[PDB]
Parts: sequence; C-alpha cells; structure tokens
Amino acid sequence: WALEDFEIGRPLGKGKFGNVYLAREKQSKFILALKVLFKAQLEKAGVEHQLRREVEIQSHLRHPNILRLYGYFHDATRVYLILEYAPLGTVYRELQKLSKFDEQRTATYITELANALSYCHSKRVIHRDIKPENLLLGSAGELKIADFGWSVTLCGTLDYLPPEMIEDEKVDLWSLGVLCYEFLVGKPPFEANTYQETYKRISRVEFTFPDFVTEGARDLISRLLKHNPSQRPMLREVLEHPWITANSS
Ligand SMILES: CO[C@@H](C(=O)N1Cc2[nH]nc(NC(=O)c3ccc(N4CCN(C)CC4)cc3)c2C1)c1ccccc1
Repeated sequence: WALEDFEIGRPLGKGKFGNVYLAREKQSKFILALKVLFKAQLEKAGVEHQLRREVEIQSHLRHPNILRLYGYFHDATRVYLILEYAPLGTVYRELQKLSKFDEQRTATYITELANALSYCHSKRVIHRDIKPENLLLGSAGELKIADFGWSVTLCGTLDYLPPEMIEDEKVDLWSLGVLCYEFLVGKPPFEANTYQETYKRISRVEFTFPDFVTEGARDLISRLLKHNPSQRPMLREVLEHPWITANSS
C-alpha cells in the first residue's frame, strides 16, 4: 500500500499530529478518509510506539459502530491511516446544533456505543474515556467511535474523566453515564465554573437532573455514574435497561 493508490480531495480537519483529508482509492473508485500523522510530531508526544499499538488493535476491529480502519502505511516523515468516511460529522456538532437530544436519539446512541464496546470487551479490548468530539456519524445516522484510544495537561478532558482517573473496562461505563447525561441535558454532569470546582464535583459525584430528565433516564445515569467502578453495571445490563429498550432501537 502507498500514497499513489489514492486520489486526494478536500481537507477534513486537523489533528494532534497532522491533517486528515477525504480521499478516493484509485483501483476501486472508493471514498474514504486519509489521515496524515507526522512522525516527528509523534516522536515529540511520546506516542510514536503507542500509536503503533492502537493501530494494531483497531485494525482487527470490524463493527458498524466503530470507525473502520481499512489499512495504514508509512514513509519519510509521516504516517497514513486508511479510514472509513463518516459523512454526517461528529456527535459533538449535531449536539452543538440541537442543544440537546431527545430521549430516543439518546437511548439509541447509548445502545450503539454499548454494542461496540461489547464487541471489544469480547476481544480483550478496552476503551479509555469517551468524548462527543470523538464520535462520528455514518450515512445512516449511525454513531462511530473514532478516537484511537483502544487497549488490550490536555484540554477539555476533565469533564469526561471518571473518579479513579483523577484521584480497566469500567471507565467506558462512566463515559456512558456522562455521555448519556450530556446527550439529554446539553452539558456534562460535573461541568463547573472553575477547574478546582469541576474536580470536586467529579470526585464527590455531585450532579443534579434538570426538571425534564425523565425518571427512567435518571435510573441509568445514576447506576453508571458510580464512584465505585465495581458497582458500575455490565454492558449487558445497560443494554437491557428498561429505559434503554423503551426509547432505543
Ligand atoms: C482528527 O481525526 C479525525 C479522523 O480521523 N476522521 C476520520 C474520518 N472519516 N470521516 C470523517 N469525517 C469528518 O470528519 C466529517 C466532518 C464534517 C462533516 N460535515 C459537517 C456537519 N454536517 C452536518 C455534515 C458534514 C462530515 C464529515 C473523519 C474524521 C477526527 C475528527 C473528528 C472526530 C474524530 C476523528
């Protein structure tokens, strides 16, 4: 595999170590995303080896709710990732657009996430925290885990981190509790006015439900948002929760 086998289109966005463009596979007239990661920039964040690890993993991850990594290849000073193309953009955007999602869009989104996360839990693969900014939408309005945080400082991250990460397969579940809450309200559960404050809310697990938050919705975010990972439900539970099955699909 090489750069010549692709026709490059318009740039799609910038990353921590490079740009990402929409491209077409010459031999198949196939559309996709070409992500360019500059080796040097990588060598600087002590990720040059880690990245190699994730790419390895994500390359064996085939699931409708996970950004498909078709292939990858390197050269002189940069690295390439043949990525699936999500046409509807990010979930963060669609949310920065509709202010808040309705009970059904919410429930469905959590399901897709729960499913993909399961597919990985079943392959000795786990995920870190999850942000809306890292969720893309497919042609069918389907969510796609697109960050590359798989496993077998930092801005705008604290609000999505769980207790243990500021004080294993349980972080994801905290993420769902946080993603579910935001999805419904419009802002994360422990967002405050200052850094210190935020920290204290996440740490003491201090959050409140706005008037309109259905009660079934309140049972799940609460069972997920446990300071003790041990009590955070299994994905099987989330997937079978009364309110999920009720408004999801
Ligand atoms: C930095 O890496 C990229 C990356 O690897 N990727 C891989 C991959 N595949 N497809 C992508 N599509 C888009 O980024 C995109 C953005 C806006 C867009 N429009 C705006 C809103 N409209 C309503 C519809 C059309 C349509 C598609 C990406 C990004 C990344 C960016 C954001 C989240 C996750 C990953």
